[PDB]
Amino acid sequence: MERFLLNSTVLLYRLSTVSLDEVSLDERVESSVFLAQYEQARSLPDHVAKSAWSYLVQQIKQRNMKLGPVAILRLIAEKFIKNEKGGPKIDLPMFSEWQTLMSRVSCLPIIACHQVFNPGPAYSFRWPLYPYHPTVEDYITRECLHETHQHLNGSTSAEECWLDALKHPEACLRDFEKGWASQEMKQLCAQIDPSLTPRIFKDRLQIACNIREILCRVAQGVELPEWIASMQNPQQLANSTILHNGREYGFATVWPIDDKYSQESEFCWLTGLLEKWRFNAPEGLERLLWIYLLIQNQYLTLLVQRTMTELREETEKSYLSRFKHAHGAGVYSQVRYLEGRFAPKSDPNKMQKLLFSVLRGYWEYLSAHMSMEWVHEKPLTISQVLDNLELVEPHGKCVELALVPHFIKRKPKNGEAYPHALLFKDLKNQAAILMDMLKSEPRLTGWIRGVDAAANEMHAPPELFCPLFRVLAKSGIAHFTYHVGEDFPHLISGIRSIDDALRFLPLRNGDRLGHCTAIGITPSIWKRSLPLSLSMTKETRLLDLVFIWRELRSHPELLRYASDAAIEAVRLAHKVFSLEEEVSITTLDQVFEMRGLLAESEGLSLWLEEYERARELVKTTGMKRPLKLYKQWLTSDNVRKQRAEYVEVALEYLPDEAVVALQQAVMAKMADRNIAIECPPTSQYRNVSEHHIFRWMGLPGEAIEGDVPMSICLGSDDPGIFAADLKSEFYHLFVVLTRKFGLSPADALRKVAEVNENGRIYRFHDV
Amino acid sequence: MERFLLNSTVLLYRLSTVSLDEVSLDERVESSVFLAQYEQARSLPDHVAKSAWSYLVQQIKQRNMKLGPVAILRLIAEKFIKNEKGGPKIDLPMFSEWQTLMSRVSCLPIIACHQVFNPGPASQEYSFRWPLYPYHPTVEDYITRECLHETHQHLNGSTSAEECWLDALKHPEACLRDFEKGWASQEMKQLCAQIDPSLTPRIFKDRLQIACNIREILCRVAQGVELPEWIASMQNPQQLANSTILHNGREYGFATVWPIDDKYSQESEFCWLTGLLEKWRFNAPEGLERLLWIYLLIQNQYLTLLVQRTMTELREETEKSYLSRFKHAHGAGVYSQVRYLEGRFAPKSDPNKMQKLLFSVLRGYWEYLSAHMSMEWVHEKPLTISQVLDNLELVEPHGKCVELALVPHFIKRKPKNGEAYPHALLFKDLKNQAAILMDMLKSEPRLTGWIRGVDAAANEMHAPPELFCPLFRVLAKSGIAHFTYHVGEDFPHLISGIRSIDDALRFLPLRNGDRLGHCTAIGITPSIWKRSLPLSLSMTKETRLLDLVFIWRELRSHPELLRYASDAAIEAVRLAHKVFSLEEEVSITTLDQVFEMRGLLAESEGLSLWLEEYERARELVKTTGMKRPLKLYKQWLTSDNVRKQRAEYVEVALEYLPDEAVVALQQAVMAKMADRNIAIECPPTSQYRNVSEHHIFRWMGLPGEAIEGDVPMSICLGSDDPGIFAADLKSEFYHLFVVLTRKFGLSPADALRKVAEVNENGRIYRFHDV
Ligand SMILES: [Zn+2]
Ligand SMILES: [Zn+2]
Repeated sequence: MERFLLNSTVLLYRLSTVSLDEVSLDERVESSVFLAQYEQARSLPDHVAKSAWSYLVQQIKQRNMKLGPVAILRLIAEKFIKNEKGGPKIDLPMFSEWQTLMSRVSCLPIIACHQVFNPGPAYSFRWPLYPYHPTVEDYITRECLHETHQHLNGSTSAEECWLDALKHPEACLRDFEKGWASQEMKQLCAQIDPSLTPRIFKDRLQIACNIREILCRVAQGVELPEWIASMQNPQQLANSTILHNGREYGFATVWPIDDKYSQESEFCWLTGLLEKWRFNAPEGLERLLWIYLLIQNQYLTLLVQRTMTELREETEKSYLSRFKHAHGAGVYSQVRYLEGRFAPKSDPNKMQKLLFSVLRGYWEYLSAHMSMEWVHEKPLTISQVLDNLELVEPHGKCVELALVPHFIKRKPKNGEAYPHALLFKDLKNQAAILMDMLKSEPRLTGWIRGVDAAANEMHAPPELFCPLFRVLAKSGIAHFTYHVGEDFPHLISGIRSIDDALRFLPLRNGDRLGHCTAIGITPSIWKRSLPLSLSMTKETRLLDLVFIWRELRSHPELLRYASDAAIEAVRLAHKVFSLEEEVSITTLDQVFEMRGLLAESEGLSLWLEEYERARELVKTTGMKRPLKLYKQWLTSDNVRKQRAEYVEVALEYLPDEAVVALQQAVMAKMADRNIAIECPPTSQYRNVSEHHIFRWMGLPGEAIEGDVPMSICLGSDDPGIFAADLKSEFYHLFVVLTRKFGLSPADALRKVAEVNENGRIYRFHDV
Repeated sequence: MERFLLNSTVLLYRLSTVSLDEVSLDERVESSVFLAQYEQARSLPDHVAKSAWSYLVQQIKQRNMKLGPVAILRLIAEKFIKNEKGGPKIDLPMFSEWQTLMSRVSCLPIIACHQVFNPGPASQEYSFRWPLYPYHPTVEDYITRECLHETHQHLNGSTSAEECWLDALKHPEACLRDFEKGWASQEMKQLCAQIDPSLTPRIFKDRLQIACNIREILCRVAQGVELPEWIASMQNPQQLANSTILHNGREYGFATVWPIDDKYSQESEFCWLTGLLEKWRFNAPEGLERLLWIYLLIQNQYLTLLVQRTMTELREETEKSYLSRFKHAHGAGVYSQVRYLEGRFAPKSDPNKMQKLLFSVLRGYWEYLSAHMSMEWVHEKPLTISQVLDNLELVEPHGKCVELALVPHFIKRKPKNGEAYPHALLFKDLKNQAAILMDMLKSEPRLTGWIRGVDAAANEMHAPPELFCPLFRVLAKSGIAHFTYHVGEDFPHLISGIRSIDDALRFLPLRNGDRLGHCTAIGITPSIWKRSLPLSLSMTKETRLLDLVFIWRELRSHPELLRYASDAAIEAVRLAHKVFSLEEEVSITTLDQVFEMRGLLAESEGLSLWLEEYERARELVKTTGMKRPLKLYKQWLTSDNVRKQRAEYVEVALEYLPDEAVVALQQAVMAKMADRNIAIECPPTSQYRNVSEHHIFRWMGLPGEAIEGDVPMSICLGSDDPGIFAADLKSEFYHLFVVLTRKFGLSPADALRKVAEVNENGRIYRFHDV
């Protein structure tokens, strides 16, 4: 119940609107807590919450504390954090609950409270907090961890974004406004905080900054400036100055550290504040701290559930911190092979800019861990940085960087020559910039290893990126990645998407796909709160039917489903194409195997190959009707409208057995082509023990009879947590395996280590 | 996605605040739909909702309809309702979804839309009937042959929540009075905030008035009467919050003439809605369609609030609500669908009010019987309970009509801040109510043939079963056969619920053939009981100590659970050490002795018909060896320190006992229940995603749901669904049949056998006079 006192819209609104001298707010903190719990965790049976709150008040009163941030943080810290061996650590039995808490609350206040009220032996702040197990620590020391999936909030944890926003409040406000005009965002803001708006966003950021300044004053114990008396209502802090009597006083003060917005500075200030408030605290200032914590947690929730603030990460600072953080606190790095994913810029200048920043941050990180003749002691250009980096040997002391540009897929627009024409364009320009960079500096092929296409699945199919990936392969880009199976209108649709990626993308031996959740999630736990009928687009429906037919043709036990899929596919094609003649499932298959062709090749230097790739097709005398049908599929306005049309499909359209058969067919294809799956920990899972990673790892009770191993790799990407790490996810998997599956530490370590080593085996780094 | 357009706080607020001539509200209906879906069904993965809404707009546009109540109702009706055999029915494959929908939307508009846009043969004059059932010849034949038996009907009075809407419209100021007197209560403020944040009594009143005014206006257009002139002044739905509209200087009332004498009846509502939809068959004015939308939204919001929850109930103290109850329990045929009906009512603390309620119930029953049999009735117009009983003595149990068995409640309330012993004032109020009941039974001995049972319902945690034992014993002697007591419904822990059921068994005077209640604690599995629960649950120290003692008692003899028994004993001794502030040593044996005396009346000897249990403690105080248990129990009852420690809270791990141990405790309680031949009334009800996970199937012994060491327990049926509008015993019977046939693969015959066994348990364990 402690999380609802640190993350609550109702509590924030109430505390920020009433005066600072109101006193006696217990009734209201309690009511707001129940509202927050109903809004967030609805399934609590309405009396467990009452009892938990009663126990919380009982603990506070017995320990002679007041309901407030200090007491809540103390309780959380005593319950989760200790001291063991080196620095604070989390209980092994409590790590899962700690992760769930981290999805709502920031860890820095809790660690400050632990350092104040239960310090270890007579610490530099480090996030996140890990558990301790000698087997896991020895394995990490010996083999190190390998990162293959880091693309969530840029590549930094959401917790430094709070301080970045406080540093650039007007950049953050600019981004929020430019994106609040977007519907997606209005809906998200309403779902988190109904009455948010950009104006209260700005006011909350300013209130947080002013509260931070005031509480820094009391943390240092400096004289409580006089204008504090005029401060009566927290809304007064929404502004850059306070008016006491005629005068306008600023909230700024002096800070010890040069960077006052750094997490070290935040930790120092919080530790000092809690040390001064060890025994008690003023009610008003404690409420100010409460409001600051609530604002921070609300901002982090909004951020995790989501260009410019990202542009501000285009210096050799965010990347240097990234590499220093991937490296542990020891001499030898915790992370050996790091894949760094960045959005490619449409401006050659901005692209050169981003890449110079990344490479120079990496070089500085290396210079802080090895001493050598660096040629250019102060590199200024990518060429100089590469001259520096050529001297670095893969000894294994530090991280080894492999850069992977993204490709963001956007939804098709109202009017274009063919679907995703403008998107394919923008991708073309980005790829052109990348290829010109690789040309003008061939050595950049040793650091740019891979083109990943992330973003929403439904916005662009895999077949759209095939020409781009082929051209990049020739421009010198080894290894390809493509997000598949993450979000799908239907499980069959996701499995079909993975199969299309396999049979259309130029994935070679050792390449990695992505999440591939559609072939890991079971049909049993995929339809748990879903409506009995799901609506999809006609194009996806037809492609799914064709895929079902293709995969269940040879299955003696599923021939009925294959035949029904064929019949439905022919029918749906009959309207989608407005065909008068008869089209068989065979010719439908022929039509849909040509999706990998470039649209503007021959049916609508390095690009020449796939400009003429269609000529072979148009040469084959028997490929008439597939060709004309595909041209209708691409250009015909009627066919495009019918493609965007929607149709309903039953949830049990195919039985669990048939869905598992399709999943296992895709599994077999993946194993045959030796394609790995980067699986980070992520809606339908109540508990982490239901995650499909365990099915893939082959745990008894989770693996299905006809499953095939698939070379799972690890990735540090948790959509809804603050301050996550590769070590954190490794420890989470270890804890789940040891406690929920009963595996011994050695067996659990073997299972997690196999995935981790898959990261190294299927790394994109230059050998 | 159609439910979010008929039940949505955001949509209601938006539609009721913007002007009636705004036009083009699709963007906003869509946004509000997504907000409503996030608030209600959060687990939809944020794109299934987008796609469903896109398909909905596609259907509306293709069928040339406008986004509005008419289109939504038409879609729902085509999707769920048909015509088969007699009247409209629901698909067998669609009945589960229809029930889930009924938890949010009222069925009357949908049935009106079905009757308008897809009527059955024009030979069966359709009279509106709720609820809509599926059709299966096996189930219908079974119902015709054996009839259905009701053993649990105490939820919203005893009527469906859907007639309460019209009752509120009939008595808006009674409903407003109740809402205000109860909005001062915290429980209620929290509930109102959780349903509609900015509800307040004032907007409650305004919404009721808006609904009434919209009903009047739409009745005018349903009859097609001249659209009175003041409609032009009506520009903003908030104008309808008031009893009159001001056009130019004048104040015009919204009332009009209605065909039927009772304009607030469900027949009148159905007629008006059918006429309105017939007139709007092809199109509708945007403003009036929005008024209908607002009316539907207000009705659904009110029903949601009502189902999730004295005076409006007092207004059910005439021989009308009970007559309708009996007519509804009786089907539309000559022979009643329901054979043995148990009627549960709250006993009044005023002898006048109690006589009043009972005369109303008995006279309603007599009128219902008079409408189905012709006989010499002695008093053609009974005025007193004696005359009604003279009438009813002539009725033979032929089986044509319902047979009534009345069961007074006993509402348990939380203990108050200061009293002699816990629940002293509650035990008092129960004492006065029981005294009134006994004086009634005296002054009319024939009332023992109609008052058969004293049930104690209400919240479990507010009063333990041991508090009602003296009351039940005294009532048993006053002539009250059969006893009932709600147990296992809500518990801080599963062990606590199982312990509560065991305490009810070993303390209440439950004889052979008695029924307990829900008893969910011994039906819900430990696997699906901890699914969204925190790893630590906090309880009171008294419950913790009693649970530890119960664990020890039940796992003493279990060779595989001796470790858990020993740990429970040790923890019990420890917790007793502070709770009692004891300096000496107290063993688990003497703790058991202390806690077996909870059935004693507090004010017997340690603090006419009551004489027996006033002296029941004398035997205890006579036993020379019962010293330390007695003094310890006296400390437990009176000591302020012990009472504060009892109210204290302590945390218990969710996996304090393994699933195996919890199942062992459940099966021990099962064996006790089977040995004492105590039945369980199980109505359909938080941790179940789908109905197939309900514990009724475990009790019925379905493969995959029953556990190895389970014991059959004589489950009876009850029509009590906490979160549905317009539910029935037939509806629940059909729901069980559908689940058994579709989700468990059982043939119609096997499913009918399984449901029929529970239904027949209702008759076997009936409280009716033989
Ligand atoms: Zn990803
Ligand atoms: Zn009940």
